[PDB]
Amino acid sequence: KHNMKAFLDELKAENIKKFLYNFTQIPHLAGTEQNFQLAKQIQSQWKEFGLDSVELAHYDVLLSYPNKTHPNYISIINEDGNEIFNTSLFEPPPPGYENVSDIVPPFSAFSPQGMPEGDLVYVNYARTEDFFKLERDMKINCSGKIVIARYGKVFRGNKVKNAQLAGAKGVILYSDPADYFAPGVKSYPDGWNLPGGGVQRGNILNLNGAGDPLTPGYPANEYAYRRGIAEAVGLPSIPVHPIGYYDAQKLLEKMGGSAPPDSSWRGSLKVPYNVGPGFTGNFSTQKVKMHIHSTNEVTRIYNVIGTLRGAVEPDRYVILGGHRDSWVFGGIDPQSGAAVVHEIVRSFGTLKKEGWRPRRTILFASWDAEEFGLLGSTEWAEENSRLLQERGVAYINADSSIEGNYTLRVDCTPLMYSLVYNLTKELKSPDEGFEGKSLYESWTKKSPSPEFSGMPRISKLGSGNDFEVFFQRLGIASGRARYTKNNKFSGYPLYHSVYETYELVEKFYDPMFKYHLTVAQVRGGMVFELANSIVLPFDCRDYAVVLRKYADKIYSISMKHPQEMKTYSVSFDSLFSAVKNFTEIASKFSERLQDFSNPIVLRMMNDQLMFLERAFIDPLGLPDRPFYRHVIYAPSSHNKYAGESFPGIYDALFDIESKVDPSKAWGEVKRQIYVAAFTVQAAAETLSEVA
Amino acid sequence: KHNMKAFLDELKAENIKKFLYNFTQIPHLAGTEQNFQLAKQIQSQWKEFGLDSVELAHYDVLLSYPNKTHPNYISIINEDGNEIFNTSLFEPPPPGYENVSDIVPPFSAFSPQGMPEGDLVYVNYARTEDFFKLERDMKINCSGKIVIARYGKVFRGNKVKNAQLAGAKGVILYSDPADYFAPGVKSYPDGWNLPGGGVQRGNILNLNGAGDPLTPGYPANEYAYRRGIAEAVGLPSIPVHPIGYYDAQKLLEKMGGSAPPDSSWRGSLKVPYNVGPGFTGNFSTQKVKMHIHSTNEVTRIYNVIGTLRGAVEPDRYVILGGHRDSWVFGGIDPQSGAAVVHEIVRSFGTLKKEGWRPRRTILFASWDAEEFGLLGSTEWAEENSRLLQERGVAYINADSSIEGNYTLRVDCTPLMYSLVYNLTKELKSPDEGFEGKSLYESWTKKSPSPEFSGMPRISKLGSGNDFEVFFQRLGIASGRARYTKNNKFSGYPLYHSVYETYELVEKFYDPMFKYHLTVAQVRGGMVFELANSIVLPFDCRDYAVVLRKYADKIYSISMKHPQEMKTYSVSFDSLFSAVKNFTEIASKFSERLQDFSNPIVLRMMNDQLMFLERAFIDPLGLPDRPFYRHVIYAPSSHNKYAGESFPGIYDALFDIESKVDPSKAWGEVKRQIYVAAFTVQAAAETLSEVA
Ligand SMILES: *[C@@H]1O[C@H](CO)[C@@H](O[C@@H]2O[C@H](CO)[C@@H](O[C@@H]3O[C@H](CO)[C@@H](O)[C@H](O[C@H]4O[C@H](CO)[C@@H](O)[C@H](O)[C@@H]4O)[C@@H]3O)[C@H](O)[C@H]2NC(C)=O)[C@H](O)[C@H]1NC(C)=O
Ligand SMILES: *[C@@H]1O[C@H](CO)[C@@H](O[C@@H]2O[C@H](CO)[C@@H](O[C@@H]3O[C@H](CO)[C@@H](O)[C@H](O[C@H]4O[C@H](CO)[C@@H](O)[C@H](O)[C@@H]4O)[C@@H]3O)[C@H](O)[C@H]2NC(C)=O)[C@H](O)[C@H]1NC(C)=O
Ligand SMILES: *[C@@H]1O[C@H](CO)[C@@H](O[C@@H]2O[C@H](CO)[C@@H](O)[C@H](O)[C@H]2NC(C)=O)[C@H](O)[C@H]1NC(C)=O
Ligand SMILES: *[C@@H]1O[C@H](CO)[C@@H](O[C@@H]2O[C@H](CO)[C@@H](O)[C@H](O)[C@H]2NC(C)=O)[C@H](O)[C@H]1NC(C)=O
Ligand SMILES: *[C@@H]1O[C@H](CO)[C@@H](O[C@@H]2O[C@H](CO)[C@@H](O)[C@H](O)[C@H]2NC(C)=O)[C@H](O)[C@H]1NC(C)=O
Ligand SMILES: *[C@@H]1O[C@H](CO)[C@@H](O[C@@H]2O[C@H](CO)[C@@H](O)[C@H](O)[C@H]2NC(C)=O)[C@H](O)[C@H]1NC(C)=O
Ligand SMILES: *[C@@H]1O[C@H](CO)[C@@H](O[C@@H]2O[C@H](CO)[C@@H](O)[C@H](O)[C@H]2NC(C)=O)[C@H](O)[C@H]1NC(C)=O
Ligand SMILES: *[C@@H]1O[C@H](CO)[C@@H](O[C@@H]2O[C@H](CO)[C@@H](O)[C@H](O)[C@H]2NC(C)=O)[C@H](O)[C@H]1NC(C)=O
Ligand SMILES: *[C@@H]1O[C@H](CO)[C@@H](O)[C@H](O)[C@H]1NC(C)=O
Ligand SMILES: *[C@@H]1O[C@H](CO)[C@@H](O)[C@H](O)[C@H]1NC(C)=O
Ligand SMILES: *[C@@H]1O[C@H](CO)[C@@H](O)[C@H](O)[C@H]1NC(C)=O
Ligand SMILES: *[C@@H]1O[C@H](CO)[C@@H](O)[C@H](O)[C@H]1NC(C)=O
Ligand SMILES: *[C@@H]1O[C@H](CO)[C@@H](O)[C@H](O)[C@H]1NC(C)=O
Ligand SMILES: *[C@@H]1O[C@H](CO)[C@@H](O)[C@H](O)[C@H]1NC(C)=O
Ligand SMILES: N[C@@H](CCC(=O)O)C(=O)O
Ligand SMILES: N[C@@H](CCC(=O)O)C(=O)O
Ligand SMILES: N[C@@H](CC(=O)O)C(=O)O
Ligand SMILES: N[C@@H](CC(=O)O)C(=O)O
Ligand SMILES: [Ca+2]
Ligand SMILES: [Ca+2]
Ligand SMILES: [Cl-]
Ligand SMILES: [Cl-]
Ligand SMILES: [Zn+2]
Ligand SMILES: [Zn+2]
Ligand SMILES: [Zn+2]
Ligand SMILES: [Zn+2]
Repeated sequence: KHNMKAFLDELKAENIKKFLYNFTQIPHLAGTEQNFQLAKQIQSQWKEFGLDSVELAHYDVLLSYPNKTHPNYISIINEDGNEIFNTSLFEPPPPGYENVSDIVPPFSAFSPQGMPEGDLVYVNYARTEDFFKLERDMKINCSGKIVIARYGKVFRGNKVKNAQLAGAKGVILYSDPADYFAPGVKSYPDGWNLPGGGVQRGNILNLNGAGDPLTPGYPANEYAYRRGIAEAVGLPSIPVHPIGYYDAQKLLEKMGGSAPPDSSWRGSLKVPYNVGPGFTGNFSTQKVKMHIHSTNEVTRIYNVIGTLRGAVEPDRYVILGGHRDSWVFGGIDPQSGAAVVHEIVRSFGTLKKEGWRPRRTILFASWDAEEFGLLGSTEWAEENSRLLQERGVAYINADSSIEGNYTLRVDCTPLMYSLVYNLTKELKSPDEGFEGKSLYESWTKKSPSPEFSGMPRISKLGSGNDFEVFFQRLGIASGRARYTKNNKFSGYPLYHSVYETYELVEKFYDPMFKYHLTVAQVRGGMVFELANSIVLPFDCRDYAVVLRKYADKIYSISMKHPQEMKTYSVSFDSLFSAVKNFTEIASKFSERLQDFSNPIVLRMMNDQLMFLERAFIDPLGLPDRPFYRHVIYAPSSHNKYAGESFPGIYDALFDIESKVDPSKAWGEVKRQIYVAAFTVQAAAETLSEVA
Repeated sequence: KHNMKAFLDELKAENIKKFLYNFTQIPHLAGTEQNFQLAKQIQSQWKEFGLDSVELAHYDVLLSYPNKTHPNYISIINEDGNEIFNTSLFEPPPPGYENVSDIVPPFSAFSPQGMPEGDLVYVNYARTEDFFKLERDMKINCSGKIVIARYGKVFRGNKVKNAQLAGAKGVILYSDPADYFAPGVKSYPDGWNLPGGGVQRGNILNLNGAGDPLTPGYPANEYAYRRGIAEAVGLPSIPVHPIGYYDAQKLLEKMGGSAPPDSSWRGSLKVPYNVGPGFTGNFSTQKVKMHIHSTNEVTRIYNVIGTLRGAVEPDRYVILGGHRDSWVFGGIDPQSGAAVVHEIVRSFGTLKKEGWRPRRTILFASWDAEEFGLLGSTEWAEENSRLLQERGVAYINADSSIEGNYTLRVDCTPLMYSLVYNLTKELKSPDEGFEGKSLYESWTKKSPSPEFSGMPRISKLGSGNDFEVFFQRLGIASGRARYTKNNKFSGYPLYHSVYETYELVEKFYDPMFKYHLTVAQVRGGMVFELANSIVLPFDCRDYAVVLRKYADKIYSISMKHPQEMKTYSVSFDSLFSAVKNFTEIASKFSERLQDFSNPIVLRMMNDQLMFLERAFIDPLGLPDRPFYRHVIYAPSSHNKYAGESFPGIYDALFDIESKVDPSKAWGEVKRQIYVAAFTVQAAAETLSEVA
């Protein structure tokens, strides 16, 4: 038989291991020749594997690189202007790679150039609340200071935005052992911890879903009109650079001014974690100087796009997509994901060679430049937006398959919950102590749902990966799944470091490649069901259940201000009414879905299921974020990695007691309630009888 | 048989006559009780006629009415402040209607209140070019003047916008005999001409597709959040009032200052048509004073929505829609259209009673508040946008069926050209001298295509009627057809006057109701084909042909500035490339459409045809006009009634030699070329093989 079991059984841990090794021997930085060569290799193999067509789709997008002959670094400078301490020019390369060329040194992609000199202020994680605590409670002024922040908790682009708005003249990002060194585990290469010389690379843009900073709305094709740099989307206005904890300790140890306000501000280094500004008495005349000479340049990038044409509904697309570009070797990020995609393609191709095709078309993508702002997936979706609009069933992401070895981690639309519960019940758990048990059992035991007793936890989709354009801009049902640790937004210790290698994975994360195999079964299984099930495997009732939970939650936030709700007549009745109607109508649609040989009614009904995620899109977008159009979900305005529910109302209520004109502020809360109630009702009505 | 011939044969001139009489005995002004009663009558009869469901969809929208106890008028005032001449408080009512109550006096809907006093300047038609001629050539300054303009040539809202931007402190609109009095025909009631006391009503908004000024983007439902009046969309900032030519003559006769610049500025009254400012010597101290006390108020409006469920594709919608609200009796506008819709419903219902259903669902609409800004159609489409998005096959408009008795007038998407040529070849001409000939023959003879030798003329869709939201915002293939005169944007003489009655139509326009019947056959026939043809009756090749014509035209406009095109490297090569590709791909799609028993391929192909108009929508909209999203067509920025092709490039090039920063201006031309080439290519690719 050619069924899901046939598909699943053909996947091999040994193949994923071979592919990972193959993808991680040299760096594959976006816009470099080596990453163009890997793209051509993948294109060739996907053809070999049996796909109907495999093309490269290229774009010319803004990237950012250090200057090879003028290196980035930070100094402590004395009053004579002598640089008495300098941060490292590169990470000590790992054993056996000390002669690899073209390892990009640590840098913050898209930093402007500058050489600012000033006094340090330590801002903890540089979160919105950390800056509130500094300015409002401690009365510390960041204007014209160099801010030093530890990595972790939120997307680093939000840190930089926050520092900029606090008036900082530069930002130093560092990895604190508190966040990147697990107690009792050894540093790379003897364990999976971050050494003192390790540094996390990463872009610091605030693109809000725009894609290439120069071409928002349109693909960066060969005739594209580009904004000038001054009008580019999402570039930081102050220099930024990351460092490791050996260098950070040297910068923090001399810090004076005010004590940290509490223990949540102290990391694990042997320093007081004084907030500053500036150094204690003896060193009060010393300053910190940054030297940043990185350049932004328009650079060609290449996506590989593989097609397996559907036998029955070739105009319905199930997409499996993940990126290929890496900061250095990409041992976990992304090649642990890409190796799984490669094996999934191989298995689907094996079935195809025996005469099978999926019912719907499957598209497979190897995205470029994800590390520089989701650029490859976003440009391709801008180019193909009308096709995706009208034909996109689902998008399944495929970055890193592992970030730990503890249990499954799934983020997806409520429309895919039942598909995921059902599939994981049919898969074997790879976990020690659960041999003979289902993945559903071990996942549910290790990651219990807090909201829904007895179920495993499934999180909201945020952003910070390639599903963003498909889900938040276009409204195509999306999901992702990976193995994870027991710090959820911080990354694993070696994240975006030179030390993230094949050996890291083979020695410390997944020696038998059983977690990679489990994740290939989950991702590949989801794609298989989505592409082959006669009725799309979406349960609208799961959306009704979460909508009620999110409505309760947003109402509860507003109800912290009962006087204002009274004064301005702020009612959530419309939103609860719309959610009630969505519940009722979804329940009736489910009955019809059970109760209909008629392919028009079937496809009519499958169209209603497909367009249900689409119904949550508002073509006007969210306030000042035109590329975030989903009304139920958006990346949090304070942390791109986290999803926020009813984001328009949430941002309207955020810090509302601080707004100078409460009448206007509460008016805008009421506007967002109306938009949310309307969109929920309109989405519900897509499920009503069509005539 | 139940075929188109059965449908067509059931339509009766005698029925349309009875319905017109029924719809025109009392005024049906939007937001009044009488128009709510007509809505309920129509709802009842559509049910009686056999539709599956008929509902009222209501909205609470901003309307505008004169103050019943404080009437609008204009004076000439002497230096003592004595009002020595006053304009009329009402039109002399027509014979037999002198005791009808609730005839709204002439007024400009949505004028603000005010009593401005000042000197007159005569601005011809108040077109963009008339103001260029005044300010640039004649050096006349409208700042703080009261402008008097004749009606005609462009939408009156554009006149008012133009006067406002010229700094006028008020606008007087009048009907000149040159534009509203046909030589050798008698005044109402003895002929169809405008009497000296007649006045054209009409709104003066600049909504740019927004709908209700208070709720742009969202339906004005019972929980809607409304903008405050200061932030409302499209309201004029200066008072405006219309008058007839007896009153206009009194205002113009004393005008001094400069002579008219040429004969195109002179109407037919016995006055010099001096441009002013102010009156000649003896009267130099006299001034004009307006008194406007109209109020804007949120008022309930009601659409009637009738459904005839499709037998095979109930989730595909063909819409026949036209308005019901009128300024006074609506003898032509709209009830000549509504009476035709009513008979079309009756005929479709007759077939339904015998067991027939159309293949696709037909929706029938009686829109409210069209006269106040397309409010009823626009709110309903905002409410139902997701359904319309994904299911809307076509919209056929149905305002006035006649505006003359000479020949057919058709405006539609190129996708409907072939449908219209084919249908008109199968219909009998109602024209004297063409008995026994087809409507195609008489139409082609009387209205030859200028662009396409041997074909009849088909015009672009502009706006100023209820198809606007469906076509320019949502991208649903649209069309309209009516009988017309041999002045195309000016209106017929009695347009929006009290004199537009049943008797006007029965006595002077269409005594035998044969033109109404021909138009019922064209509109009803188009709906029938669209709702019943197995393959959607759209020919993508006709789009390819017009796209080339529009590309040539826009390139030719740019080529008036060859030095700048050289200096700024302005190339249209991308747009011509995209049009060439669209031509090639459309030709190949047509072949496949000919060459495929498979309903999935059929519906796959019908979806490609349906979504082809949709592919021209840009979700970012046109510059500062977010509700005009179609990239090929938009209402002209200088005349809402006229369609403009490649509007984004056209507006970028318009008056470009006057821009202060040519580098920036030509940059924006290049941007619009890129947007246009991209959208044309993307539309083409919706017709490629889907996988
Ligand atoms: C969830 O679904 C239900 C449908 O089951 C839907 O109920 C609808 O609610 C609206 C608004 O509350 C009702 O609107 C009424 O409609 C009648 C005409 O049918 C009007 O006469 C009413 O207006 C009068 O009363 C108003 C309210 O006090 C006054 O402000 C107004 O000026 C009038 O005097 C009113 O408009 C509608 O009838 C129902 N439909 C039903 C019950 O079938 C509900 O709106 C849906 N929720 C959302 C968020 O969409
Ligand atoms: C209409 O349809 C045709 C397809 O038939 C389509 O042709 C495409 O044109 C583009 C842009 O002109 C071609 O792009 C080239 O692609 C190759 C890789 O395949 C690149 O190597 C080329 O780039 C080099 O040369 C450039 C131009 O001088 C340099 O600027 C650049 O830096 C590189 O050195 C170039 O990108 C594409 O291959 C074709 N596809 C074909 C012929 O099949 C055309 O674009 C369509 N029109 C529109 C408006 O979309
Ligand atoms: C990764 O695997 C690929 C695919 O086998 C290897 O590329 C092949 O290399 C051989 C030997 O040089 C060539 O003959 C083939 O043409 C290549 N096939 C391709 C590119 O599809 C590649 O060398 C491996 N890389 C590493 C680092 O092991
Ligand atoms: C930090 O790096 C800087 C730059 O290389 C070093 O300063 C340079 O030292 C040389 C030789 O002493 C001088 O000729 C240059 O003028 C210096 N450049 C600048 C910008 O100061 C510095 O010595 C290094 N500091 C440490 C402690 O290693
Ligand atoms: C997940 O599995 C459940 C249990 O098998 C599926 O629910 C059943 O679906 C069939 C077919 O429609 C019904 O006859 C049963 O009554 C359902 N049982 C229930 C609801 O308890 C469910 O459809 C699956 N989810 C998917 C496929 O998305
Ligand atoms: C227009 O025609 C309608 C439909 O026949 C007339 O309305 C009917 O009036 C009769 C007699 O008063 C009532 O018994 C019916 O209930 C009405 N039917 C409806 C409203 O569907 C209406 O009077 C006619 N109007 C004019 C001005 O002739
Ligand atoms: C134009 O209309 C105005 C308003 O009705 C007339 O002016 C009024 O005349 C009466 C009696 O003479 C005065 O008591 C009012 O004070 C006047 N009102 C104003 C605002 O002036 C005027 O007479 C009319 N003019 C003509 C020529 O008919
Ligand atoms: C308008 O009528 C023409 C002529 O009958 C239609 O074109 C024919 O369509 C049939 C069916 O596809 C073909 O076999 C003929 O070869 C066509 N003749 C031509 C192109 O000259 C055309 O399809 C009709 N247009 C519609 C229905 O939109
Ligand atoms: C690298 O640095 C030097 C010194 O400023 C500069 O001249 C060279 O052009 C740089 N390379 C760039 C900016 O790409
Ligand atoms: C912080 O310092 C800057 C620059 O000296 C000053 O202009 C600004 O007002 C200060 N902000 C606060 C909140 O005190
Ligand atoms: C793998 O699992 C073991 C057992 O729980 C654990 O001790 C080890 O830390 C894990 N490795 C990683 C990288 O998480
Ligand atoms: C009509 O005019 C009078 C005089 O200003 C005013 O008091 C009354 O309220 C008006 N009606 C309105 C504004 O609706
Ligand atoms: C027209 O008159 C106004 C008001 O007196 C003046 O401010 C303005 O500059 C004038 N415009 C021109 C173009 O002369
Ligand atoms: C009707 O047609 C006749 C014949 O051409 C023409 O003289 C008359 O003006 C027409 N009536 C109207 C209202 O156009
Ligand atoms: N996944 C990359 C890029 C995320 C983004 O740019 O949104 C990172 O977190 O650094
Ligand atoms: N058809 C009406 C309204 C047009 C509009 O508001 O766009 C008129 O021309 O006056
Ligand atoms: N693993 C994180 C961080 C990254 O990919 O860079 C994510 O999914 O976005
Ligand atoms: N007959 C014109 C004017 C109007 O309807 O008011 C139109 O179609 O828009
Ligand atoms: Ca772009
Ligand atoms: Ca609205
Ligand atoms: Cl992922
Ligand atoms: Cl019309
Ligand atoms: Zn990644
Ligand atoms: Zn990454
Ligand atoms: Zn009308
Ligand atoms: Zn009208």
